[PDB]
Order: sequence, then C-alpha cells, then structure tokens
Amino acid sequence: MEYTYDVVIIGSGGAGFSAGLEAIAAGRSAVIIEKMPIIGGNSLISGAEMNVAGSWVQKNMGITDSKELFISDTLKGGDFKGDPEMVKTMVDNAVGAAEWLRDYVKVEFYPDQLFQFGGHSVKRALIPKGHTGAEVISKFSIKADEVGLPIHTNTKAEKLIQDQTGRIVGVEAAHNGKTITYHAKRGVVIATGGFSSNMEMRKKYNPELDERYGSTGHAGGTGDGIVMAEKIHAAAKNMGYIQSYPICSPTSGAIALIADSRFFGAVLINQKGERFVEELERRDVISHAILAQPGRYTYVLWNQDIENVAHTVEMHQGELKEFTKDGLMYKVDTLEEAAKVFNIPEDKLLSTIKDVNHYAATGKDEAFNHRSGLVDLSKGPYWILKATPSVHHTMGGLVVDTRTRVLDEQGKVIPGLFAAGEVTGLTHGTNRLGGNAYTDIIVYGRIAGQEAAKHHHHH
Ligand SMILES: Nc1ncnc2c1ncn2[C@@H]1O[C@H](COP(=O)(O)OP(=O)(O)O)[C@@H](O)[C@H]1O
Ligand SMILES: [Cl-]
Ligand SMILES: [Cl-]
Ligand SMILES: [Cl-]
Ligand SMILES: [Cl-]
Ligand SMILES: [Cl-]
Repeated sequence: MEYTYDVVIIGSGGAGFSAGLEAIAAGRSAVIIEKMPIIGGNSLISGAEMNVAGSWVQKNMGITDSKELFISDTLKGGDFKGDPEMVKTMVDNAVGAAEWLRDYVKVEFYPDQLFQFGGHSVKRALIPKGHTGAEVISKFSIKADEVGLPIHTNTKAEKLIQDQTGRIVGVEAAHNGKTITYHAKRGVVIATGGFSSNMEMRKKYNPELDERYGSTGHAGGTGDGIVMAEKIHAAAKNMGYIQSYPICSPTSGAIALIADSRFFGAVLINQKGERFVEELERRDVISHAILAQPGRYTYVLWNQDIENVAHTVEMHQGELKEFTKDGLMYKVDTLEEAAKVFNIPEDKLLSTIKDVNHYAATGKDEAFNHRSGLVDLSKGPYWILKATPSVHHTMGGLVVDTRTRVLDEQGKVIPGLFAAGEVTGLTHGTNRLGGNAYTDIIVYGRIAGQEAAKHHHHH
C-alpha cells in the first residue's frame, strides 16, 4: 500500500496539527501519520498553557510585558544554552500563534486569568478551557476534519526515504504489521515529540538520571523522529539535558496539575515545617531542592483564597479524588490540622506561615524572594499535598534553523525535511520554562507546514 501527498506530517500533537492545518491552508494535500491509536501526544495530557508577551488577556488584566523580557526570561532559564534566534522567533510569533488558535482553530482561553510559571518575570501564560490540552486537541481534530486533513492512526513512521540528491521524498511506516509508503512531493515534517518515555535513550544520554519512577508521560514519546533523522545524517544537540517536573505524585511520578496553585501563592513546606526554595524558581532548581529535603519530598499548601483565583482543585477533580483516597492530599479547616495530617511540627509550620503572611502584606519575601509575591494563608480551609520530583521532559533533539529546516552534521539543510516541536533541541537550553513548550510547538509547527507547502514539487 502507498499514498502520495504534498506534505507528510509525522505526529498528531500540537506541532503536527499546526503544520497540517497550515499545509492545507496553502492549498496543498497533506496527511498526519500517528503511531498510537489515538491522537494528541504529550500536547493532550499537558496543562497546555501557552506563554505570550503582549496578549489580549494581558491587556484585559492590565499586565505589562515585552518581547525583550520574555526572550530574556527564556534564555536565562536555560542557562543561555538555547539558540537565541530560535527563542527570538518563538517570542516574535507567539501573539500570532495564540490568536490563530483562538480565531482559526476556535480554542477557548480564559479571558481574565494567566499563569506565571517558574522562571517568568510576569504572568504571561494563556489558559485553555479546562486547564489541559483536551480542549486544544479536540478543537484541532474538529478543524482537521472540517478542512479534509486525514489522520492515519496506528501508523508508525520507521524510515525516511531519501533520493540520490539527498532530498527527503517520503516515509515508510508500519501499519498492522505491513509497510506503507508515503510519498511526500513537497516535504516531510517530523513532529514526533520528545523521548522521555524511551527508558533506554534516557540511560544512554544521561546515565545519572533519577530512576525512582518509570515514565508517566505519553507512551509515544520515544525518540523515533531523532533516530530516523540521524540515520540520514541529521544533527542532534543537547541530548543529555533531561528535566524533572518538581511536583509529582510520590507513588507514580505523574505530574500533579492540581498543584498549579503554586503559580498563585501556594507554598512548598518540608517535613520540618519550613520553606526551603522559591516557589517560582526554575523546575531544575526546585527539583534539586526538594530532593535535598527530608525524605526527598515536599508538601504543597494552599487555601480557599488561592483556589478562588486559581481554580486548580475545581479543574482537576480526578487528581483530587485519587490523591485523597491514597492519603497523599487532605482538605482541612486549620493550619494545625494541616500539620497534624502529615506529621509536620505544629509550632514550626505556624511560625513559617506567620512569616508568609507578613511577606505577603509587604510584598517582600525575605526568605526566598518570591518573584510575584506571597499570598496570605491565615484563613482556611486548606489543601495540603505530598509531592516529589520526577523525570518528564527532554531538552535535546534535532537541529533545525528558524525556518524548521533540518540540518545535517555540517550544518547544511537536508532538502525536503522539516521538524517542529518537542522533537527539536534548540529552544529550551538546559531547562525548559513552563508554558514555553506550547509556544514553541505552535509557532514552529505553523512554520514547518508553511515551509513544507512552499517547497518545490519533487519531479
Ligand atoms: N514513529 C512515529 N510515527 C508516528 N507518530 C509518532 C512516532 N513517534 C511519535 N509519534 C507521535 O508524535 C506525537 C507527538 O506529539 P507530542 O508529544 O504532543 O509532541 P509536540 O508537543 O512536539 O507536538 C505523539 O502523538 C506520538 O505518538
Ligand atoms: Cl514588546
Ligand atoms: Cl514551572
Ligand atoms: Cl547534552
Ligand atoms: Cl484530574
Ligand atoms: Cl512542559
């Protein structure tokens, strides 16, 4: 079996959907091939907030931001190892990308609230309905069906087809145990996501990683796009940088979205009843700090006042129910009860919270310099959650230019081959900031579809 399209997109996350829609919008034929039985990838299960400097929501909220500040926050957050041009192009196209999701894809974002992720100097992450990628991927799927973009699931790309000139002209894929050839007359877009679910590749590129947990990310994120492209001499970079998310389930390592209250004033409290790290630091910094606390865990403590702004309990009822059943989260009326349920010394917790309340009133966190400002915690009820870090995201991957063209080991364009999203390795440096993967995947997915659509037809 064979198919022919102008643009063959590998992967049905945000990058691949963005590329596919742009290819169709240019009048080209296209397909998305997806290895798993269902679409969406990591982009579906992510919280799916998206950083933008200069958004309509910041205007609604009276928040001042700038592209310069967003670029600086991003580059500093990855130890200045990110490619500056890749970061600049991400930031320069962020407003257009978000407005395109709103107006073309019909994604619904909250008009009056934003997340400030760790490492960001102001609130700048747009929030999709429901605080997950379900809204985004569902809207993408509807739009793809409307415009006629086929999605072939259970179709695993295995080999890039290269002609004698070095141009990529198709993809061989496995479907139901048979090889299917996809001829790509204008381009192939690799949009396969990261490699954090490939435990062997983790081991190869970072032999000292945390091994307490298996993968709890998307099972399709196994590095196949890197492997296939390296076989045809694509370059890869930054492969050893592999990030832990700091606030994960102690029993499984899964990301706890309910603890997104951290972006709205929740405090991290160790077993001694003390704060120990700035709650809006970088993910690596916080993860390292938690691992240094007694038992290698932290508590996350917040109140109804914070829920009334953040809504993370309302939005993540499955997590609430499961953590509560497992004795990993409690809702209590008083700070004394919050201490008692987790064996925290009461006098120490009360003293810490007295300090927090003072720092909230003055705006000056004398202990850890909270970059947004703490929130008073004198009134309950309270939620308290036990958490630990776990490995979740790969920073490395394919080398591309800002046009998404894949580069070989000499830095030369591989004709007909584009890559976008979490498969690429040049945006985030040593350490991704929250909310920036979505900005990257949409900006570069769109560019990849535009560039593949204009690439000349293979005769
Ligand atoms: N070999 C492959 N063939 C086809 N699809 C693949 C292959 N490897 C990974 N994928 C898919 O690519 C998608 C990547 O989506 P996602 O993880 O959201 O990445 P991004 O955020 O970069 O869009 C996943 O649904 C994953 O199953
Ligand atoms: Cl600006
Ligand atoms: Cl974060
Ligand atoms: Cl590396
Ligand atoms: Cl949930
Ligand atoms: Cl992320």
